[PDB]
Amino acid sequence: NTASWFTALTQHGKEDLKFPRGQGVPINTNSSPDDQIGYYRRATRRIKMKDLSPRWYFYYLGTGPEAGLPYGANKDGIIWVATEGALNTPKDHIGTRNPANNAAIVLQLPQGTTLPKGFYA
Amino acid sequence: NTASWFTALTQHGKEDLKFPRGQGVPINTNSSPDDQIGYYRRATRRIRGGDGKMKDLSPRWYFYYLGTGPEAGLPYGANKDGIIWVATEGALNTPKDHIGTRNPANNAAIVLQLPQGTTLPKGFYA
DNA sequence: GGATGTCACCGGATTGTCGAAAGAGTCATATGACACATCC
DNA sequence: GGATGTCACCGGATTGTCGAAGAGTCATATGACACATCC
Ligand code: NA
Repeated sequence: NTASWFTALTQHGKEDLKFPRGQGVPINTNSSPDDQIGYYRRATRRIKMKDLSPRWYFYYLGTGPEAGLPYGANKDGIIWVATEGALNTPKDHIGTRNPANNAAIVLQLPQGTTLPKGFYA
Repeated sequence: NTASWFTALTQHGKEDLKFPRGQGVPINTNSSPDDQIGYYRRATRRIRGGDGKMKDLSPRWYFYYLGTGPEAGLPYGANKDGIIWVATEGALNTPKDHIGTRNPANNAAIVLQLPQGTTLPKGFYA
């Protein structure tokens, strides 16, 4: 169907995901500096029943479950990230991933990127 | 799909089935005096019993009206082993296609009975 | 030997029986009705 | 509530696995394959 292209950051703690002003965009050698902008969206799960650590999935701006929102729109579960010189345009030339055809890229960030307590690179 | 209208006469003895002239046509209340003519045909089968040895069973003679059955092609009297002919006094020598044979799916066999007095060989019983 | 059926136990197998949309071996999947759990 | 899946054991379920795509139970139905029977 539709996936985030970039695995997920797991929230082992209680604090939400947060990034300094130019940090948090997953590395993707197939993308350009213009594309480095998007959002993480939270998804939690309950599995005798137990809620599990939330997963934050990244989606480029204009794609995914919140493709309608513009950068900055305030909504719970949504946090926004951008690299300095990215353009505020929908990234339809990137879109989402079909897991049938494509495995997720293991999400890593440039060495130095600061994470909250409950998250690991 | 095609069978005899009647049950079979079982040959328990050694002599084949035989009838005096004018005897041996099975009773059938749906038939007319013109139809009372046909033949008995012999049928044997050998089964494997509990012994495991193969074994022949007493032969069965099945009646078929003239012009019907496995020997519908034969005319009355034709000499063939296993085939014997019978006819009543004033029967007609014509094929009995209006009687035909029986489909066991739609019709049970009539128990074969003969008019009381009919002479049978020994290995046969009314 | 070469096709066709595979139940019972020759009573009547050219039937009777237990079931049945009739047809009847074994054994391994396939289907389909039905229930509940899960996901949105 | 009203569609949709029923596996594993949350690693990655927004996947991986074993077997061949999809994954519950349970009752028949089918079909390939061997033997017995019938002609
Ligand atoms: Na004829």
